Amino acid sequence: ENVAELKKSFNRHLHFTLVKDRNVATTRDYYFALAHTVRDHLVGRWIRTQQHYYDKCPKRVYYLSLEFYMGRTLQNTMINLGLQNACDEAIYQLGLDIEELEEIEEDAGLGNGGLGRLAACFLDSMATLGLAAYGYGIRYEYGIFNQKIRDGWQVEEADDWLRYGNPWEKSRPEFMLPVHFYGKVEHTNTGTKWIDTQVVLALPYDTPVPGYMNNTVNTMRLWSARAPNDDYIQAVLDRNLAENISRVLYPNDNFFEGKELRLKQEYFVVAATLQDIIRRFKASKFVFDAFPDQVAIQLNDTHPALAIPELMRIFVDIEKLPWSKAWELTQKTFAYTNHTVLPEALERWPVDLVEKLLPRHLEIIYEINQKHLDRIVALFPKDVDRLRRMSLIEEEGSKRINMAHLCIVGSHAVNGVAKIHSDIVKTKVFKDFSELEPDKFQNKTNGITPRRWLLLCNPGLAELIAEKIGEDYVKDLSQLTKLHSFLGDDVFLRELAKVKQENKLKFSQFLETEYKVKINPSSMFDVQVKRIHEYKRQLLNCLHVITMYNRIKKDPKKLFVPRTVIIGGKAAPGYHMAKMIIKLITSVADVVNNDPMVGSKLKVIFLENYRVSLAEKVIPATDLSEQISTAGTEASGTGNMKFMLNGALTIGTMDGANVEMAEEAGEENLFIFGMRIDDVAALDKKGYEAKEYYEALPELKLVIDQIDNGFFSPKQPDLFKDIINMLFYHDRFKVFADYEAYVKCQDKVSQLYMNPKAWNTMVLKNIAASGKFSSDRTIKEYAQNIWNVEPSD
Amino acid sequence: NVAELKKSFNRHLHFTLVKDRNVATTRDYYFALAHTVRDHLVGRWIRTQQHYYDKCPKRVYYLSLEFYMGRTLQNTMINLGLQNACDEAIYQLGLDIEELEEIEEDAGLGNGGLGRLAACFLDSMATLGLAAYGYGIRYEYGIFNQKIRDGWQVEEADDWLRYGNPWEKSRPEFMLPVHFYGKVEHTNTGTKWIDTQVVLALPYDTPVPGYMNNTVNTMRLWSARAPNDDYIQAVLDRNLAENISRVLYPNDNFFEGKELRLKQEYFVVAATLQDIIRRFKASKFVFDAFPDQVAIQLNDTHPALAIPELMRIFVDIEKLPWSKAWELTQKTFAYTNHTVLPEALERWPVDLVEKLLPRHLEIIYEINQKHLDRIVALFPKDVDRLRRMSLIEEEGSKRINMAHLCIVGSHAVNGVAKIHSDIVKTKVFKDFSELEPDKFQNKTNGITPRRWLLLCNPGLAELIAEKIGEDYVKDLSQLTKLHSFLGDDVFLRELAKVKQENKLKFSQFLETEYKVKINPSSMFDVQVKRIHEYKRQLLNCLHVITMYNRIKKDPKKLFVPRTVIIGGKAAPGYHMAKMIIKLITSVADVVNNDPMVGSKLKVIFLENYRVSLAEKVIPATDLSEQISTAGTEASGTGNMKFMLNGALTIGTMDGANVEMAEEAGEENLFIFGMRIDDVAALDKKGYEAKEYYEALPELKLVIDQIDNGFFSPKQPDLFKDIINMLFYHDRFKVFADYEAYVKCQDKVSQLYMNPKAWNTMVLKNIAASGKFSSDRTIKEYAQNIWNVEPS
Ligand SMILES: O=C(N[C@@H](Cc1ccccc1)C(=O)N1CC(C(=O)O)C1)c1cc2cc(Cl)ccc2[nH]1
Ligand SMILES: O=C(N[C@@H](Cc1ccccc1)C(=O)N1CC(C(=O)O)C1)c1cc2cc(Cl)ccc2[nH]1
Ligand SMILES: *Cc1c(COP(=O)(O)O)cnc(C)c1O
Ligand SMILES: *Cc1c(COP(=O)(O)O)cnc(C)c1O
Ligand SMILES: CC(=O)N[C@@H]1O[C@H](CO)[C@@H](O)[C@H](O)[C@H]1O
Ligand SMILES: CC(=O)N[C@@H]1O[C@H](CO)[C@@H](O)[C@H](O)[C@H]1O
Ligand SMILES: O=c1[nH]c(=O)c2[nH]c(=O)[nH]c2[nH]1
Ligand SMILES: O=c1[nH]c(=O)c2[nH]c(=O)[nH]c2[nH]1
Repeated sequence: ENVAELKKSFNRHLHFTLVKDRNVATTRDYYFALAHTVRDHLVGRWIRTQQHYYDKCPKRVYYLSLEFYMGRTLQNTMINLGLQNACDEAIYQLGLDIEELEEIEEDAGLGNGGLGRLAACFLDSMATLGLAAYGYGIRYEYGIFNQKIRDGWQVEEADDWLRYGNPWEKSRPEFMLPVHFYGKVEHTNTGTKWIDTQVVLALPYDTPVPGYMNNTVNTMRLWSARAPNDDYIQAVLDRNLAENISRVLYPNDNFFEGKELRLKQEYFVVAATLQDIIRRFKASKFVFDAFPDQVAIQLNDTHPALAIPELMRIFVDIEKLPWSKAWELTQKTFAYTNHTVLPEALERWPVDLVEKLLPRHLEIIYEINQKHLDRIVALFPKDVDRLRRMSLIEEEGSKRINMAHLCIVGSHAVNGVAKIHSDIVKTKVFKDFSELEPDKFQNKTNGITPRRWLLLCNPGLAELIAEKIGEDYVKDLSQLTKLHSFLGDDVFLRELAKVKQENKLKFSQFLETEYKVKINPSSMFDVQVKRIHEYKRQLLNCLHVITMYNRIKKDPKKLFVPRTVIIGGKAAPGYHMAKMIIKLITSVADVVNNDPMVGSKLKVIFLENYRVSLAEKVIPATDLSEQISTAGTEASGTGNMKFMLNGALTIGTMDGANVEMAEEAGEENLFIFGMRIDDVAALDKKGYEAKEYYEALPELKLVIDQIDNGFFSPKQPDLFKDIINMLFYHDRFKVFADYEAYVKCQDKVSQLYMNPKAWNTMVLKNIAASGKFSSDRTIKEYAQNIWNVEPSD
Repeated sequence: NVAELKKSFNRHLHFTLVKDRNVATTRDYYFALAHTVRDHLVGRWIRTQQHYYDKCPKRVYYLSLEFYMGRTLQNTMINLGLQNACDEAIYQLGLDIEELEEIEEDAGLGNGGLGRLAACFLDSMATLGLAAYGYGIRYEYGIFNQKIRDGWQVEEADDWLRYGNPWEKSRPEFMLPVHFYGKVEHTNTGTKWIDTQVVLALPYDTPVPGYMNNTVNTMRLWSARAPNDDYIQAVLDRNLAENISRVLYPNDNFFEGKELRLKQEYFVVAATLQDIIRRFKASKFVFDAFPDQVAIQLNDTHPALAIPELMRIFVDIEKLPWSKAWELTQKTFAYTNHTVLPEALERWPVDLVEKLLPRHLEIIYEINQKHLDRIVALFPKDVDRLRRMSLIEEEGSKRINMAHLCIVGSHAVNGVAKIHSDIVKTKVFKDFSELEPDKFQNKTNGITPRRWLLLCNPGLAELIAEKIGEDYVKDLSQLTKLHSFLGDDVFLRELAKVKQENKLKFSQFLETEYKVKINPSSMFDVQVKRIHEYKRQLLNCLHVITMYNRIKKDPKKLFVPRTVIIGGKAAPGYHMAKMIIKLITSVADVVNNDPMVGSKLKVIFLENYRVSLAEKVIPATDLSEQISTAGTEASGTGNMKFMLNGALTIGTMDGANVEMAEEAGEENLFIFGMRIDDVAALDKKGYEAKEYYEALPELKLVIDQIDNGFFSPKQPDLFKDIINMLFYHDRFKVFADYEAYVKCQDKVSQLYMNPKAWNTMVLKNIAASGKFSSDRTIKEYAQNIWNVEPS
């Protein structure tokens, strides 16, 4: 692992592994040679780590999720193994540029957004905390689509991420497992049998998860679907049908699409995972009574809800345990995390679909529900409507299964991902269940890993911090509070601002080479990157942008703090409003960026193909972080945390974790604005009439009229009709209701920005208070209050 | 040495497979050893390709839809001179070398002889140091794995890439786009093919090591990938473009005009020519010198589209004038004809080609117009000559005669054995050969002595080497030196011992798989090849039943016992072939369970015959059944394998059987039945199967038994379709050779009773098989068609 030896290993791989010499090698070949050179460093500790779990049998944690938004692996691995500086030197001596090799790697974009990225941060924190934890998901052949912008509109291109090979994954043939679908059920005198099923094989692929500087390397096991081997041509081609189960990730963020294929993916990952878990338990040097003391399975949202009735199926139908005992061990095994409260995102599978595909699971679900309601009928004999409300089944016409209800009764703990969120989940949405079981509902505020989101993406900052207070903060982020000691340290504030500046220059180079636009390197980088959603409101942001443009058009010489406004994110393919909003933004940017009067005063960029590796670039270069969801809509958020950690100030609503960010850093140190949760409720009751604000606010009217009259789309004056219509008559995210307070807030931001010392002092107060948001703290609370597992430091 | 090989093995097990000894699976050990051996290929492979770039010798491109490679581990260890050392390392590591080798999947990207010939050719060309490349398709599924259920063949997908193939190397930087459908636009800027669907071609290189010479050549196989410009359905529909290289069409000697198959043919052809042209432009070489640097061999008519594709490239893209382009095209291409069976002839319907490849149809018409215009000038009156020589067949359904396209587009056309080449030249393509005599040639097939001797039969190879040295491996003609042992009884017993060892080793195989108990004392009678009416395993079956009915009558007669093995795959849609298999499993059930017969005779249908199995059953064979109707087996190569391995041949004067007889002495082979002329006369006179049936009492019983349910009591008329074919539609004259065949078989048994005489004849066969080395075949191709030299 020294420089001379890394060059030798690199040359060795280029030769024997890539079959090339320095004359014919491609950049991809060099990336692969380096990837293998680094990968070899994981082996020893990966084998030892998994071997140690078997010998000492610590209770294991299984994080079951349909998503793992991993981003790239090369750099992350080098950093957690302490190999980056040496590799950087080696590659440089070989006459190459490691950063260029790094760009060849495809993101493992096996997720949509926060839910999937939370899982990824969790694996890093769990390996860093030394827990015997495993991530279980699906090895999608195609991840979240690559986004292109054509004529101002989003276009989707398949993310063929495995086309050239994934050196970071390991096929595990010996652990293949069969998964069953369809068929029929038989209640024989030897137990109930699920027969005449269609079989799809699940081949597992393991990816190492290195902890930060601790010799621990855990595993991420992703399952891939394969047709079993018992017109000939057509029969062989049809093998594709089974293989389509793990073909592509469903691209919806916070939205439920009840497609049968999605249901197939859900049972696929759940069946393979649990059978693999039980297999390992049975081989452990451990009857099943100890199962719950040896296994904890965390449900990442309701997507893997079928795991509950699958575990019961295994215990009852296979292991021959009596229902009562099976049920007991089941509840003690599962814990569920609720990640959302938007109606349209709720998973409610029609009973008929479940009956056809998973007949044995439907039966078990009905039983679960029966024992569920019988107990309620007991405690509350009269309340008939209570039974209707707590039922796992919704019989209102098209009968369907309420997966969240199934997760609640089958789990011993249910948690939200931010205080305000967990409160609403416990006291509103699931009141009937929490009153019945107080101690079941918990909170576990989200977090982000400071390796990827600090050390990796912003080395200049990580280094500056380390020089002031040491490196202990990497593994204990609450150590950042020591930074408070430097609030009056002028030289340190200058050093802090220089790091932001350099990040800004570096990213301005990315922008200019990727887009036409000329970037004012000194302007304020106002950023909003996240999935496109009406509730996240990049639309509100767009109104503010148009507002700023008009102010410039009117008073061209007024002292204006220059800005580069960046907005990026993917829209789900079938989400019409989301796609219209993107087109609006690109249209606005085209006018702004090409109007001679504004020039270098204001530049607008719709950041294309926002994904993990691109978040690592833009976040460190950000001055103002846009976290403006309508109060009550963002369960927690985590992008908000990344910006805080990287030196940006936040303009947002009192929503999700924005509330706890305010508590930690001091509310005066964030630009909070708009309606809070109570204001939204009150405005609801009264009835929200969008027209009022439009008529009542002149700057807003001009904006609205311009969008509506074709100012931003001359060739198609009515192009934005749907946006206008939704805004006046169907906006449940009250865009106009926060417009005023939002714009007033934005002006205060510009005011502060003119005061570099005041601005950087507040930045320091944010960075110094960001410690709570490390996923290491989130995982400690999960380990202690839910999984009952302990580290190894 | 051995210490370093063991060290690399442990290094690969650890870093490449992520395992230690107490957790490794047998498959990890195989992969670890494969990687250890593979590393030894790299230096020479890089050097060999670099050398071709540096000295720019003319390059040979063998374009085929099939490469029946089999397993690669052992073959690589042998050709690299590493087997003993690796055998030692694995032994010292406490592992079973044979167990690891059996883990490897056959790369079965071929149907039978056509695809195996390409593989043997790759090995010989690399061993002769020719700058040669193989170009084909990387099918996800090769020829299906065959199982027998209730006596019938059942097919399973050959998912050979499931666990990974260490022997292939993806070459991402050489991915190319291939076009389909679309339309032709005739502009003032020059005719363009527009609005096409695109499919990417990703090449994968597999190294081809020559035997002990530092040469490592390349076999480049193409895999179809969808390009990247309802969302979910759009992503799933990428499966459609990728279906082009999904599976090998399971037909041997049969034309199935499916569209997907036409797509595969254009795919390999389009990717291949573009890549070849790209390599020409990058070389240190206008195009005038293209044919002096490039030779492309068309393996049968399957890649015939390559002729109009090269023209399309030269003309539509490179803007060369038609005349110039056509001249270059003919000098580049050479066509190998592999069959004369009418059902095997590729004739694509014009409508299909126009829909999928409209610009190629226009080009084909043009080539045809210019072609017929020449014929009109040389024979003004001969109207029918134009009809017989046109690439187009206008009768009702217009279709393209791909064979004709290949002939007019090539400078050399060859068959694969004397008898066949003569038929192709003076009969099937008489109007063409008469116009250009020199164009048609012969190149008798061969098999590589590495895979088919040194590897599959180490015992025989060691015996031969002990007596005549090792020079024969690279110069098989040296086998004639074994004649010096014609009298030696010590050598003859040695020879018989080796055969015994193989029979014993293989017998152990047959019983762990089959219920039957083998008589080790018995003569191994083997017919392994694809199930075909023309190959006649049916005739063989008539003999087995004939033999059974003889034992039943005279249980006490002195009889040479036999283990009769017949094995082969039937094309899934080939009904007769499938009936024939059911007939054989049925007959075997009756014979194998009859108390009165017992160890006197046993029958086995060898399931899943394929390259790795062939390597086992061939060296254990005493009698090789090569009985196609005279004129139907263009050449055959299994005949040659058996000859090299110590088996005597019972066969017709067909394909290369004729030449085997010329080399070893007609009396040293058991030749029988009708010859090309006799079949010709019988056809003239008309064939009435009933006659031989009436005239031959042993035959009558055999048939009545089949037809009345003797071999299928549960379903008495099960073989009705077979009876109907033998009597009123048997164009391969099974009954007409029944009598001579049975008599011939009796003579085989006679000689078998005399061990010294039997092995004396084997020696004469092994000593005369030198001609059948693919190394001899390749040299002829090199000198007379491609105009290239070794190194
Ligand atoms: O596949 C080889 N190396 C591998 C190296 C590799 C492995 C994993 C990820 C990226 C690269 C290779 O090039 N790829 C695997 C990818 C795929 O599956 O498409 C691409 C290889 C080396 C080699 C050397 C010889 Cl001599 C013969 C065959 C060989 N294959
Ligand atoms: O895939 C790895 N090695 C390879 C080794 C290999 C390569 C080619 C054929 C067989 C085996 C592997 O196991 N396979 C490629 C096959 C496939 O395509 O499914 C199976 C590998 C090694 C490794 C080491 C670490 Cl630390 C992490 C991930 C890793 N993957
Ligand atoms: C962190 C992250 C998210 C979640 O961001 P929010 O602003 O909390 O919605 C989404 N996508 C990517 C690529 C991320 O890295
Ligand atoms: C050699 C070979 C053949 C060709 O056999 P013929 O008897 O010439 O048809 C067919 N299949 C396999 C697997 C072979 O090795
Ligand atoms: C269904 C879903 O994707 N929910 C998302 O989950 C992440 C992780 O908890 C939250 O931060 C975010 O606010 C929320 O929208
Ligand atoms: C079309 C086809 O598969 N033809 C086969 O080709 C091989 C290779 O030349 C011959 O040995 C054999 O007789 C013949 O049947
Ligand atoms: O197809 C959709 N995907 C979504 O993510 C979404 N969100 C929404 O409101 N509608 C839709 N539609
Ligand atoms: O599907 C078929 N494959 C063949 O190889 C063949 N041969 C034949 O005569 N008929 C058929 N059918």
